[PDB]
Amino acid sequence: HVEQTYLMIKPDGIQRQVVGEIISRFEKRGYRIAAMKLTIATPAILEEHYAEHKGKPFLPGLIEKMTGPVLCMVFEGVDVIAQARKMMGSTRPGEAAPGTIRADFCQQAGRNLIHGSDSAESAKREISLWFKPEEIQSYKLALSDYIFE
Amino acid sequence: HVEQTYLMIKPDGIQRQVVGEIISRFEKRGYRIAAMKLTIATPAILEEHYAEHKGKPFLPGLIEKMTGPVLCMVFEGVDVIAQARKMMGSTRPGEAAPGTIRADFCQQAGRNLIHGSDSAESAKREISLWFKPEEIQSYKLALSDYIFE
Amino acid sequence: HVEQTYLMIKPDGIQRQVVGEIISRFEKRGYRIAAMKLTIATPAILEEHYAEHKGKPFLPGLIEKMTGPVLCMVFEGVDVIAQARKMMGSTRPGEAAPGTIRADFCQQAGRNLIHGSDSAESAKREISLWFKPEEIQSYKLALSDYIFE
Repeated sequence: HVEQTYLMIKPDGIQRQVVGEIISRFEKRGYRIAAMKLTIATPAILEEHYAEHKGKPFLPGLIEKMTGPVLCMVFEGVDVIAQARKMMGSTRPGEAAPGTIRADFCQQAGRNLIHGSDSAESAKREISLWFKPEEIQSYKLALSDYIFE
Repeated sequence: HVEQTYLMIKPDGIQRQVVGEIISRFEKRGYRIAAMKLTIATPAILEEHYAEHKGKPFLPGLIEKMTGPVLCMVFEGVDVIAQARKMMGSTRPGEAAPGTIRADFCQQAGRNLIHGSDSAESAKREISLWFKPEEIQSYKLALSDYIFE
Repeated sequence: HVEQTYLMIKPDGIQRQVVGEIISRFEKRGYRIAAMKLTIATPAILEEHYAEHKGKPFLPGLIEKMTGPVLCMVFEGVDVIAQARKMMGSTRPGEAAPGTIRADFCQQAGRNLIHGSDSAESAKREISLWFKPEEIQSYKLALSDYIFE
C-alpha cells in the first residue's frame, strides 16, 4: 500500500540551485515522481496553502519569503507522507537530525528549503490546491520488484 | 584490535545498481576489504545462512527474496561488527536513522539492500559459510597511521 | 545574528585527502568561510590550544598526533559553534550519529579528523590563537537573503 505526499521546493531551494540534489534524495529510496511542476507562488495561492496561519503576525513575512519560484512535486511510496517529513527533518534546521535535508542544507526555519504534507488530509488538500488532477501521472516503476516486499 | 564482519549486498542492491555506493560507505571509514565475491545465492546455502530461523513461517519467503545475485564481503576495522550494523540502520528502513544505508535507499524490511553479521559469533560463522580461508586476504592499508590510534 | 567558530582539519584529514569534502559540508549549509590557512602545527601552539589538558597523561601523545599539517578555518553562521559540533559528531566516532563527519569518516577518537570550538569563549580564544586579525575576512554571501530569516 503506497500513498502520495505533496512536496514543494521553496524559493531558497531554487535560488541556491539544489533542486536536483533534493529530487535525488527522494528518488534514491525508489519513491516515484507522480507530479512535478515549476511555478511562481503568489500571495493568493500561499494564503490558501497557509490558511491555518491566517491572521498570525509571522504570516505576512512568510508569504513574502515564499513569493517566488517553487517546484511543486508529488512523490509516491510506502508511508511516504511520514517518511518525507522524517527526511526533511525538523522545521528548525538547528534541531534537525544530521542527514536530513534541513540539517544538511539550512540554518533557520524561515529559509528551510522545502515543505512536505504533514498528514493524509493535508496531502489531499495541498495536492488539490497546487495541481490539477490532469497533472498527476500514473505509471509503474520498473524496479518495483526490488523496492517493495 | 580490529575485527572482521560479514556483509552481503542482497539482490536488490545488485539490481538497483548501488553496489559501488555501498562499498564506498565502508571504505570511507578506512575499513579494509578483506574478501569480496559475487555469487548467486541458492536455497541450500541460504538455509544455512538463516539457520537461526529454521521452522519459522517467514523463512520460505525470505529465501525466495534472497535467491539471486549477491555480493559477499568481509570488512575489517575497529568494532566493525557493531559499527556496520549501525551504518546499515534498523531492519525496517522506515525506522532507520537518516544517514544509514537502509534509510537512505529503502522503503520496506523485505527489500533492505544489505545484511551484516549481528555478533562476533555470527560473523565467524557467516564468514566461514560464504568464504574459504584462502579467499580472505591479509594486507595493511597504507593510511593505517592516520586511521588507527 | 551570526557567530564564528574555529574549525581545524587535523593531519589525518590532510593525509586522507578529504579536505574538500569537509569544507563542502559546511558550505552546504550556507556557512561563510571567514578565514583559512594551511600550516604545520607546532608543539608550542598545540600546548596553548590544549591548555585545558595541561598536566594530563594523554597530552604528550595528543600533541604528537597533532604535530603535522593542519587546515585552520573560521566559519560563520547562525549558531555555528554548536551546529558545527553537531555536524562533527561525538569525539569517539563509534558513538557519533550517522551522517556526522566522525561517524562517516573515522573509527577512533585519536584519529577523528577535525576539531571544532566547543563554546563561545573557546571559539574566541582559538580564533585569536591560530589567526591574526588581518587574516579574518569580512564579506557578505550573495545568497544571504535565501539563507537567513
